[PDB]
Formats: sequence, structure tokens, C-alpha cells
Amino acid sequence: MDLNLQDKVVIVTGGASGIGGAISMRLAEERAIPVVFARHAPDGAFLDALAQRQPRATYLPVELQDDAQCRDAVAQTIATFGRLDGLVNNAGVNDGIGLDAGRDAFVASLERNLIHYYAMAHYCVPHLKATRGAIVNISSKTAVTGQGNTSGYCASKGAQLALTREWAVALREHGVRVNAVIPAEVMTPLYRNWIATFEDPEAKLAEIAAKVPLGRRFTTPDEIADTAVFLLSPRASHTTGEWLFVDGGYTHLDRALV
Amino acid sequence: MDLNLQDKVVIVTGGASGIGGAISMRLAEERAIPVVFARHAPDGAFLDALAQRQPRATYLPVELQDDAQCRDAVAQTIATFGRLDGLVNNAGVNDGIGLDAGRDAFVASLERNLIHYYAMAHYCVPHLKATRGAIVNISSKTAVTGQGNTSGYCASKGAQLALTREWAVALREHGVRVNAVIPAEVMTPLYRNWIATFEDPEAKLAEIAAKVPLGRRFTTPDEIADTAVFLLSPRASHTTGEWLFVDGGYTHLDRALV
Amino acid sequence: MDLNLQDKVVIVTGGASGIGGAISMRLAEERAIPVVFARHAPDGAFLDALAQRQPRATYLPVELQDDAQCRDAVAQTIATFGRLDGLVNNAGVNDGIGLDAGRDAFVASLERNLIHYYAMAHYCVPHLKATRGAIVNISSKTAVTGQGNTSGYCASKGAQLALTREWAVALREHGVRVNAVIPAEVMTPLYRNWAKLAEIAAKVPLGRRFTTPDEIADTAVFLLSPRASHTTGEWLFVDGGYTHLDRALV
Amino acid sequence: MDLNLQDKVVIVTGGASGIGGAISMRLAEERAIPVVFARHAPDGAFLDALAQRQPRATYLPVELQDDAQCRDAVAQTIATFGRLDGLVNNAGVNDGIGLDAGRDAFVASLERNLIHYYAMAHYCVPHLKATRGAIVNISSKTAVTGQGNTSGYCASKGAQLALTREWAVALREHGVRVNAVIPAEVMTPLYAKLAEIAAKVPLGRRFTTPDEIADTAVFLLSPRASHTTGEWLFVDGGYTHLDRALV
Ligand SMILES: [Ca+2]
Ligand SMILES: [Ca+2]
Ligand SMILES: [Ca+2]
Ligand SMILES: [Cl-]
Ligand SMILES: [Cl-]
Ligand SMILES: [Cl-]
Ligand SMILES: [Cl-]
Ligand SMILES: [Cl-]
Ligand SMILES: [Cl-]
Repeated sequence: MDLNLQDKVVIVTGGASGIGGAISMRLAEERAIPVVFARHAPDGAFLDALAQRQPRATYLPVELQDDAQCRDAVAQTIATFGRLDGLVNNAGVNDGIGLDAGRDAFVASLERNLIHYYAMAHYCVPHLKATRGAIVNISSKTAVTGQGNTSGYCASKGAQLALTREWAVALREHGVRVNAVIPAEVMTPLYRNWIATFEDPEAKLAEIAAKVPLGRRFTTPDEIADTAVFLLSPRASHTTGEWLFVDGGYTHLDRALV
Repeated sequence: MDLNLQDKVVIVTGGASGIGGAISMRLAEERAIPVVFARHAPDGAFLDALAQRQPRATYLPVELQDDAQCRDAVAQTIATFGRLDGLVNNAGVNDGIGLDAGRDAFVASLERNLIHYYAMAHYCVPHLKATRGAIVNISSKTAVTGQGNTSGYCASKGAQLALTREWAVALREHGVRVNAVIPAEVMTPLYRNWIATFEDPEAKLAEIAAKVPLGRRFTTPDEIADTAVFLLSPRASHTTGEWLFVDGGYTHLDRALV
Repeated sequence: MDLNLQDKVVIVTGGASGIGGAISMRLAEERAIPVVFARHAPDGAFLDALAQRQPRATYLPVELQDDAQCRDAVAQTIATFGRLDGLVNNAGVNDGIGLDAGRDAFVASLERNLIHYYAMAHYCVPHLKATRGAIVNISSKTAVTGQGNTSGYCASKGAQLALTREWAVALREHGVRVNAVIPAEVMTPLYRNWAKLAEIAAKVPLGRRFTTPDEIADTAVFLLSPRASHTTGEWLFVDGGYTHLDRALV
Repeated sequence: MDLNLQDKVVIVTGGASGIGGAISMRLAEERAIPVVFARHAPDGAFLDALAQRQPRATYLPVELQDDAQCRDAVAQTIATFGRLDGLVNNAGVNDGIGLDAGRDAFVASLERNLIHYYAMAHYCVPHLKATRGAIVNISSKTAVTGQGNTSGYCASKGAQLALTREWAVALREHGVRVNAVIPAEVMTPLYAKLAEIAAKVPLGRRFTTPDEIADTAVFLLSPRASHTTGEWLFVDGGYTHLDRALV
């Protein structure tokens, strides 16, 4: 299936590892031009692989919580390419800020998660209009299921779903589609590192995986990326405002199944 | 139907007008004790009518965006009554902060809407546990439908739905239920005043009302209040994490109907 | 909270035990007049308690799968009371008809679960229009969660949610509201017919216990009342968090 | 994007026109082998175009309301191809059976719309297990929005959404994914009253195309959707979920 993404310029936030890295790599494979915005430099191996598929792919160091850096990085991207065709809002962290944590911790969580999705759309949308481009917001099942000690991240991820509907309405006349992908349990190096802090990492991984209905396994970053890149493409030309769950049945299938 | 809310102490934010006022009044009618947190003093007729139903009902002047004022007003409420049985998070404003407004405007919208729902829950929850009390979060259809030039409000209202699920999970063992009510178009004095700024206020009102499937009319504050107060009561003793739409069919019925 | 249901005539299908029984009992407590349509006679204790609350409460023996019996029982209800103010579609059975069962078994499940919700609405709607009455359809979380080995029941319960939206649209200009309640795990005779219990109870997030028929009834009766006067087309989940809260919680 | 559907055998019910036809054609383009089950023979122009893309694609005349024809047509497909990799349940008709119509008309609507989705799954699932294949159920926005005067179709379409969740659960351990696509307004043979309706579609004020429905359906059949199961994908230009008040 030709996604018609050749030479389309797409910014991917947190685009050098995990879900974001898989999205950047998939974009390169579809002959698009991914532009990675991330705090820390990508691995050499990642950059080598990306450049091999798409020599024009770029990486810009960006602290997304710094509004001026978002502004300037988008400006640099437009200066380089003259156009923007997509934005994937993906950077985030489940920072475990519960009800008990208080205002400052809650607001800091909104800065880490929610506020830069808005900032990035704010700076990208004026350019997406010209190309009838697209936005994909990566959210989390926690936006609708809860988790229990993560008010900051939950609030952020839910606001991202709401903003997906809002921006779809706002941009309908410009032909700019806005959709979300909702993962549940996705195996990434960061998740693997977190699991490694447990007494028995293999048992902890198995305990989490056991609850995923389809195959009792984690979703892969590639699985998230395939749906996200489909949504960026005109193959999804009448899909806007939607929340696509790519989660092995985690959110919607009977909790009682084993 | 006996709601068993007699002598139960319930804080209602923005509780002296519109939806909040109707919730306070219904609470008083059920012989609960509403405690109004609002920036401005309620009008005299409101206070008289409230006291007539419930002499112990109180008002505290509170700027909800000031964390210390939330903290101190909750403390004052505990000092006066010795207990807390419910929290209704209701204060908000649709401030029309679009994609083009930028960071400072978007964050200010979060402060006006989202952040004080968290602050109030943060300060109230430790007390609600002792009484196996309840929370109701008043949201907005815009959280799921979008509207188009109100990113700040939409994000806030969607985060409030997500937090409803989150807090329901967090507090399940303590028997504290958390639910949301989602209005669409509700006629209030403030809405009436906004409409009065148009060239032809009556035609504008008609334009909006024509789109509400059930009766082609606005929902009333009392209609919102009756579902909200039901949700505060042990009549809703196995309802938690839910979003109840009270909207005349606005959100879910075929857009094509006249 | 006054529900203003006094003297309102409400048919409750399967209304003499479990969820249906609690709905009838709650209606009687609110001084409404429940009219139980069910295949088998209610037990004496149920009738004693029901009549103590509402002496005019009635039971009519009805095989809901017989269209003629539905028609005639609605007519009999109108002959006795002169009006109809509510319909609660509730009768059903999780009959475990899976993918391997075949057409005939699947269709039989639709007859046992779905088709009489339509038939009852068909015969009741003209009377409900006259009183600007209300419908509540009792569905099941299985409509949205699935379960396994129960295609017939799941299809039926999902169709009932769809019909709730459809009838809400169809009847909006007549002021007849139509809503659904979605239970998950509720202790009833149907349930015991369907250890495994303790295992299932542990999976209900709120209190690790089954929902009570009384809890389902309180929401169902609220939805019949003018306290829900701008609620139509809605699906109210009364399930202790079963459907919507994180599957991983203990 | 390689969908890895090459030589995969997929039955498409009502697969010779409208949405079904577009799904069959897209499958052929992706080098899958669509097998059209439909009441009437497709037109020669369609068959020519289908053969140009996939010479192995076939059509079988099937009255889906006849359980035996379903059984025998599935058997013939397995005899011919040796495998089944996908089922697309799509055949149906909005037959306008309302509250006033009565039992017989309502049940006839269920036969026309709902019952053959079950029948086809019943006969296809053993073969789908063998290939770790997939099912896509095409539903309708009416399942969640209502419409008026169409209880039969609405009930059927809602049951199909429920069955998507049910079969996803039932078949999880066998690696068989089950998903649904929910169109709203799509210009087809089954489909000023028109200008009125198109104006209400938020994205572009125009109907969704069969090609758009097909692109999502075929993606869902493919291993690119390897951890998607039980889901309802709305492909509707924002019809179901965006603010009703927008112009
Ligand atoms: Ca397209
Ligand atoms: Ca109770
Ligand atoms: Ca895959
Ligand atoms: Cl205020
Ligand atoms: Cl503050
Ligand atoms: Cl019965
Ligand atoms: Cl099964
Ligand atoms: Cl056909
Ligand atoms: Cl009708």
C-alpha cells in the first residue's frame, strides 16, 4: 500500500527511541523525511540506520518544555525544507504524580506531557495548513482507564485525546487531519530499564504481559508506528478526530479473561 | 427517593450561580449542607433561599487559582463541620483560547479550569476517605466533541474526564466514588449575558437551541444538578469512574436530525 | 428527592426476580405501579412485599417470545389501568451460544434476548407517546466487553444499546426518553444458574464485590423519572468500575 | 508499506459493489486473493478490473440469508484455495424497519443484516484459526448515533459491533484478530436531500468514498495491525464524534 508520504516532512517529538524512534524509522522507510526533536542526541546506530534509509532526515536537540526552543526548532525545519507535512506529538513520561503530590508536582507533570503537545501544534499548524498535512498525538490507555497514582500523566494524556477532537474541528476546512493513537503496554528500552529495577525482572515482565488479551505479550513500537504512519497518510483521508487503540485488547476486552 | 445526604457536608466550587448554584440548592433541598467556594459573594436572594432550606449552609470567598486559599478554605470547612462528605468541582470558564494563542494563554486556561479541580481533590480526598464520601467533576461536551477555538478549555475539560477515571481507581479501596457529569448547552445568566452581545440575541439563542435533539431547547441547571446530586449519594453506590451525559442527546444522537 | 412517579404505570419484563424484581420493588416504593410481565409466577414473598408498598401492583403471565402474548398483555394493562407511563425491558438469559453453535441456536438466543425488547417497544410506544412516558433497556457489559462463548447474548445486548440510541432519536419529538442501564456482575438467580464466584468478585474494582440488584434498580428508576428529563439515548454503566477501569488493578 | 497480504485468501460478502467492491479491488491491488460472495454476479467491467489486478480472484453466487449456501460457498473456497486468511462481513441494507413495523419485519431485517455475519464467522473461523487470519465487520454509524425509522438495521449494526468485541475475546488465543469499520455517509448503489446530507460531514462537507473505507478495512486485515483486535474504527469524516453544531 503506497502511503503517498514520499518527501513529506514530518516532525516527531521524542523521535529517537521507543515509539517515537519506530515512527521516525517507519517514516524513513516510506520515503518520508522525519525530523527528530529530542532532548538527548539519538544513538549513533539509530542515526546511521535512519540516514541509510533517508539521507535528508534530520535531528534537532530540543528541550520541548522550553517554548522558545520549540519555536526556533520549527523555524529551522521550515528554513531547511520550506514545508511541513506532519507532526507526531510523542514525547512524554509517566512520572507517577498522585493525588497526594500537590500543585507544583501536578503542574510540572503537565509541562512534561501536555503543554508541549499544544506548543508544538501551535507552532506547526500554520505550516501544516499549506500542505493539508496531518497531526498524530500519541496518548496512553491511562487517559481512559486510569492507573491509580499518576494524576499528572493521566490528566495530560486525557487532555491530548480531547485536543485531538478540538484540533480536528478547528482545522477541518484546511484539510488538516488530527488523530490519536492509544497504546497500552509497549516494550521499549526505558520500560525494560524500569522493569530491571524489580527483584525479578523476568517475572515482573510476565506479570504485566499476562494481562494483555491478544497473545499475553507487550505491543511493539513497530505496531504503534504502523498505525501512526497510516494515520499521517492520505490513505486515512477521511479519518479525523479519532482515537485508535493499538493495545492487544487491553482497554476494551473483558477484564475477567485470562 | 431518599438520597441519604442529610447533614452531609459538600463543597461546591463556583457553587452560587448557574450549574453550581443549582447543585447547592438541590443539596440544601435534600438536607445536605452545601459549602460554596467562589470568588465573589453570592447574591442576597440566593443566600436567603439557601438558608431557608439549610440554615447551616455556608459560603467562603475563595480564589480557586490560589492554592493556599483552597488549602485554607478546606481547613476552615473541616474546623466548622468536623467532616467532609463530598466535593463538587464545577468552577470554570470557556475562555476561547485557540491554537493560535500560544503558551501563556493556554496555561492560564489550565489554571482557570483544570488545575483547581486537582487542587481541590488534593485537599479534600484525605477527609473524604474517613466518611467514604464522593466527588463529582462537572465537565463539558467539548471534552469529547471539540468546539474549534478553545484548546485551553477543551484540554481542561478532557483532563477532568481522565482524572475522574484515575481518582476512581486511586480511591476504590477507600470506598470514595468519583464521577463526572457532562453538560452540553445549559442556559445560565452568564450565557444569557454573552448572547446579549450579539446583534440579534434571540436569533442566536434559537440557532444554538435548534441543535439540541430533545426538545430543541437548552438543558436547565436543575437538570444537571439532579444527576450530580444523585451521583453524590449512596443511591449510586456502585457507580464510580463514570461520565454521565446530561445533554438532551447533543453528544450521541445523529448530527443529521432536525 | 421526589421522583414524581406516583401512580405511574410501568411494565417491567422479567420483573419478578433479580434485577427486574428490584426494579419493580423500587417502583412500588416510589408509589409507581409496576406491572410484571414474566413467564413464571413471582414467589409469595415477593408479592407480599410488592403489594405492601403498592397494593395496585400486578403480575401478568407472559411468554415474551410469543408476539401475540406481548400484544395482549399490553392491551390488558391498558384495560386495567387506562394508561402506560413506562417500559423496562429486562428479561434475558446468558445462554452461552458461541461461534460453534450455528444459525438455529444463534437465532434462538436472539428470540430469548433481543426480539422481545423490540416487540414490547412496538406495542408500548403508542401508549407511551400519550403520557410522554419513558423506556429503560437493561443491557449487559458483555455488549461492549465481550465474554467468549456467548455470541447470541452479546449480539442481543449490543443490539439493545443501539436500539436505545435509535428509539431516543425516533421518539424525541414525542417527549419519550429512552435510556439503558449496563450492569456487569450482579448476584441473581440467573447468575447462580450461569469459587468461580470468588474469582469473579475479586475482579470488580469497587469493593471487590458484586453489584446488587438494588443498585441497578436505583439508577433504572432515576432514569424513568423526570429528574432525568434531559437524559435520552444514554447508556449508564452501574458496574463498580468493571467496564472502564484499568484491567490490571487488584 | 508492504501489508504482507500477498496470496492471502479473503472472502468479501457483498463484495462486488459499493464498499464491498472497493475492498475486493484493494485486496487485489495488494496481491491478496479476494473471493466475492454476493447474490448477483458482478458486472463485467468490475470482473475485468479485478482480474487485471489478481487473475486468481473469484466470485461465487451466494444468497447469504441461506445458511446452506454460506456453508457450501465456504467449503468451495477451501476446496479451491486450500486456505482462508480473511473474512470481510459487509453485505447489508438499510431497510427502514421502524418501531411501527412489527415483529416479522424486524426479524427479516435481522436476517438481511445481522444473522449472516454470524453464519459466515461460524463457517469461516475454523479455517481462520489454521492461518491465524482476521475478520473485519463493516458496520454503520447508525449503530451508535441512531437515525429514526430503522430499528432493524440499527439493531443489526449494533449487534455487529458487540460481536466484534465478542469474537476478539473468543479467538485471542488462536491469533485471529477481529475488528470493525464504521462508515457514516458513503456514496454507493445502496445509497439535494443529498446536498443537505453532504453538508453535514465535517471533513470537507463531502461523502466518504468506498476507497477510504477499503483502505482502513484492508489495513485491519493485514499484519500491520498485528496488535489491534476488538476495535471499532470510525472512517466517517468526523460525522460521529465531532461537534454537531459545526458548519
Ligand atoms: Ca485517500
Ligand atoms: Ca446503595
Ligand atoms: Ca505487525
Ligand atoms: Cl469562582
Ligand atoms: Cl497557587
Ligand atoms: Cl420472563
Ligand atoms: Cl465462541
Ligand atoms: Cl449480497
Ligand atoms: Cl421508528
